[PDB]
Amino acid sequence: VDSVYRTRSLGVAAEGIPDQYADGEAARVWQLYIGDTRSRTAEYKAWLLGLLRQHGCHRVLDVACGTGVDSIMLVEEGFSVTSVDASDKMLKYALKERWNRRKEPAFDKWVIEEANWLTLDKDVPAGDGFDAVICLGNSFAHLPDSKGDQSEHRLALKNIASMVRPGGLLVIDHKNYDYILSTGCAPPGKNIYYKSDLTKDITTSVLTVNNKAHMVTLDYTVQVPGAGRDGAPGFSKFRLSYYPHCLASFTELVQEAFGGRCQHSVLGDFKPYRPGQAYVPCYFIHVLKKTG
Amino acid sequence: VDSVYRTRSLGVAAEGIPDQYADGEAARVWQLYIGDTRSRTAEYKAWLLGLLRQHGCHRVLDVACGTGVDSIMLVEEGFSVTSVDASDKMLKYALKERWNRRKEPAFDKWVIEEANWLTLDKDVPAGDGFDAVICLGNSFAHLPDSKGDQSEHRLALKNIASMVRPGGLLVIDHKNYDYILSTGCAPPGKNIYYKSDLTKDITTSVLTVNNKAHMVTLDYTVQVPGAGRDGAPGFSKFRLSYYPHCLASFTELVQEAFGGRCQHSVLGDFKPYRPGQAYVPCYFIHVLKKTG
Repeated sequence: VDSVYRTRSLGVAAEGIPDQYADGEAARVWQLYIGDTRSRTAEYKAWLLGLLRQHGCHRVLDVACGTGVDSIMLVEEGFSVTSVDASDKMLKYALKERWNRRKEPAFDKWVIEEANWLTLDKDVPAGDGFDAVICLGNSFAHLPDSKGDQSEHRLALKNIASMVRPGGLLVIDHKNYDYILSTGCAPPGKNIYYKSDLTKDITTSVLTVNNKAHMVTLDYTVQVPGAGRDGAPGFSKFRLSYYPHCLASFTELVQEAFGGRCQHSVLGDFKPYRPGQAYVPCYFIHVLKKTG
Repeated sequence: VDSVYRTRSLGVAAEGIPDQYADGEAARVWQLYIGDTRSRTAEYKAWLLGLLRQHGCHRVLDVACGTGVDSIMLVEEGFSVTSVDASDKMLKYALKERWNRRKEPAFDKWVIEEANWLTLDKDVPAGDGFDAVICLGNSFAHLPDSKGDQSEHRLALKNIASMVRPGGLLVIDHKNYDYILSTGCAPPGKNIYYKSDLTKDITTSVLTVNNKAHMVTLDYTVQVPGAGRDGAPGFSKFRLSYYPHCLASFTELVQEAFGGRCQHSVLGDFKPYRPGQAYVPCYFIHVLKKTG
């Protein structure tokens, strides 16, 4: 036959040698990428803090921690936060931050942990619920639909919802895939959350299995500052995929997660959304309120 | 042609989803395996602590941190220690322990950083050197000879040595590859450090290139306690490779890293070594004292 011998198994680490793909060209630009979004937007900060304060939230759970840039702000703003994520490569940056400022009492009380949406109920002790559960940055769209039926989407949505205490809040969002799906393109640097100081080009690939949109793959071509010769920049790339969530479908899913027992409202970008409005938002934000 | 479309780039992470190979069957037995090595050996604790105290060492650098079991020992014993490693998947465990015990004065002062033997001098601020520099556990063997000439072994050995202040010590080991190379079989469960509680079989593969032993691959078949039916255990495997370092060759390599200006002495499983000796050591430990 034609066997294939491997030095070490995929997923195994060894002392003294960098992990498997921690050094590729793609991993390098990606790190530059995830660091280009920390400069929070004034609109964003004002909006989120106002919604939380207007509802008297103190206990909040960030279920899309990432590098922790959203949770750090809350921690600073005085909230009592527990941040979780399923990615270790991203958590690592958050853990680094908590250790550095471990001297500030608020950062000592910051709880960062590992968890999955699919098993959230068993990875995090809900207690009696969290005043507010957040999932911003279009992070829910990272979860693909392997089974064909959005069952996994529902299991995760149900798990996340269950972390909200009655009267509590769930602030979850998604990019406007209605526009991207009909347009076939995802505009670069439109983030309402963090002003990106990195230049990039985006190639959008949409995959339609039978007549159903199944995936939107984005190929980022990041211009890196001084990688060319005489100061000129270089250009490297990486790819990331998302599930194309449309407002109507999503609106249905998130409500079904609350058993219908909830108060739902969707924001345009940060301002109210009304169907047919002249304004085409880049992100749709759903703030739900566990009625029961 | 035949192009291949990937969901996301190799090395890139995404918020809500687990990293690339974090869940493979191999990464799950490997996790269990590295956890089965923490029960330090009284012989090991006694030998290492004595050698350190006897030489009046206080500032120690562990360049093969891993899960930090060697360093945790020193941190507890009162030493001033800084631990580095190039693996993020391993460091993750050391960082976790340091945080869980950050309330104990010693663990708060423990420095855990990322570094690579190849760039050691630029990743770690030597200052005026470390009293002792350790690289135990047969970890140097993890570094392969990619270029054919052991240039990378030499560059990593020179960068490490450079971290040893004059009058300082360097404690680095390697398995008896002489024995393994001749016997073609690496015995399982011969660890002089950390008795193991896990049962496992090992298939040894030696690759000789143009008559020069180039590498040793170990396929571990671990018996997992109760993954079978009625209490019955399961069997899973993973693989890890090493560079077969022979005593004579390594002895010349590690001395030249000090430019000859050193006091070399090799131990065989913590007790002195003399060729032809009836006792076949499982590990060869080299203790070098920086003379110049």
